[PDB]
Amino acid sequence: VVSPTNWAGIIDQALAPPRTRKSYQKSMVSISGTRAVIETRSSKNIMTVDDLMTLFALFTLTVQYHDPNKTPLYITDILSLRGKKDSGPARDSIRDSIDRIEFTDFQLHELTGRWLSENMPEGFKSDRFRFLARTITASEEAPVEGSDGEIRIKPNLYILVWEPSFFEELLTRDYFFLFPPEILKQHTLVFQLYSYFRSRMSRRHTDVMMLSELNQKLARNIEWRRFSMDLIRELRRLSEGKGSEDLFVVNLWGYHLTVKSIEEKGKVVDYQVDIKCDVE
Amino acid sequence: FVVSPTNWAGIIDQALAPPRTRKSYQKSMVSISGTRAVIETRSSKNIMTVDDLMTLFALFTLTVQYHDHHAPNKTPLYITDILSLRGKKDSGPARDSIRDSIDRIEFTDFQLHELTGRWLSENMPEGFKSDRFRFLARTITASEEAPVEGSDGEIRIKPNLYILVWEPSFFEELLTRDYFFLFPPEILKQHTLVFQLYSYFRSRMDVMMLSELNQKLARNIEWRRFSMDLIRELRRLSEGEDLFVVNLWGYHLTVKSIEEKGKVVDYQVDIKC
Repeated sequence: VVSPTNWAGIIDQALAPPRTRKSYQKSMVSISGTRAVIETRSSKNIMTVDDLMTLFALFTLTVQYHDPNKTPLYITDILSLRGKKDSGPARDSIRDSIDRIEFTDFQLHELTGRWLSENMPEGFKSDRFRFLARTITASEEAPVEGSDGEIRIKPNLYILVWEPSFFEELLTRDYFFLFPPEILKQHTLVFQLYSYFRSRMSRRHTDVMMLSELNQKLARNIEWRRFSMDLIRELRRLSEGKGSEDLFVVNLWGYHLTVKSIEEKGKVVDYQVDIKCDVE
Repeated sequence: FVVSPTNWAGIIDQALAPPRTRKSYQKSMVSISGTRAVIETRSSKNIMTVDDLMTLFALFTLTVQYHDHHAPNKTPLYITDILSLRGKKDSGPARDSIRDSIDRIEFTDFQLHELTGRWLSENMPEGFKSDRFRFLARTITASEEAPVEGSDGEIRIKPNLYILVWEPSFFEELLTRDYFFLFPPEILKQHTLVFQLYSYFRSRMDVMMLSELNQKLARNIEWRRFSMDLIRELRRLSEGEDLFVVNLWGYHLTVKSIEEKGKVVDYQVDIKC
């Protein structure tokens, strides 16, 4: 459905903003040069961008186990792979993340579409999919009704049936989905930044971008003064004193970034991001 | 998998909304083996209603048909094959009604919560099992005219071809225990209450009372109407008030009324074969 290089492009615009409770969201996107709208629905709340890291933790544990579309996953393994203090509220936060993933539906409508598809020579293609086709869950205490009257459960083991097409891709194109276990422990914007590079920096040794374009390729819907302000703060604390306000370096797990601020009439209007790929 | 062929009328039929109803949630009690279980039904839009059972089983036969004229979990379905198998004259409003049925099936999610027990793989000393599932894992759909933004501001589409990815476990079960899910092409054209009766028989299969069939089929409608409706739909399928037979496509029924103080208080149903 979703190609692995298109992931940061299309799927990330289909998720809700962080800490946001939505049941629906519509977004315009581009692949194949073609206009397409993607819809995200849930009977509960849709996946937010903060769930990408629990989702990619599930990816890692799936491929590891199978080294048969049934996969058992212990919530303590998710908490450690995500660098979470085994707690009560922390178990519950992972559970809410996996829940939002389970019940989120994505529907991709091609718009300048027009293909030979069958009898229809100029068709309109839509693809509705879900990451998990079925979840079996073992809890330690009894199902309880919540405040709203619907059942609440607290799993500690999960049995995952991934969507068939994605499941064989998750094992075939295995490289596009297995991330360093520490990248799964970062803030959302660093995770989003690293993921864009795994696509962009294929068949490239070095390359230079502007943070304004990283604002476009990563988070079109967030204004500059907070995309830049946010991504710099997280990039600076991953820099460990290696630089000043106007220059710092950071080793984004193989991608070596050099972040130079750009100044016009004394104020900071952009940032140069120089990338150098330590082939590992 | 979860809903076996013996459990179908028990678990799935109670989990759907009543007809003519638009719901986003519904909770229901079921019995697997005498152990308590709750089933939850959710949709972002409306949940599958019992009137959708026939469209769902129309999808079942066409799925099994395709792969016997040819296991690969990708299946194409033309809306006209569905429209005819359900005996609907190809129309506009009729092709849109099938589209809505398939829509409710797509987005309806089922969650089965076991309530007592049960037994232990290990560090779960009295575990509690829940199963969340959806009939279709993925749908690819081809329309002839363009997506429009609708009344709600969200996209409306008018498909004529559907490519179905069934849930993996159910897809092999739809081919393993294949005999159950394959129905007579005329059963898919009847009223809901008749279809529910025929489906119950393939699970139960004998002598039954219409009073208990009222519980096994539609616990939520009181006898006064369940019998009046079902005894009418059954009589329109026969030739010949207190005694009649009807050949429910393989199950031949003999329906004897029970009379007490001049009025009819129940019905005995003999069933062969």
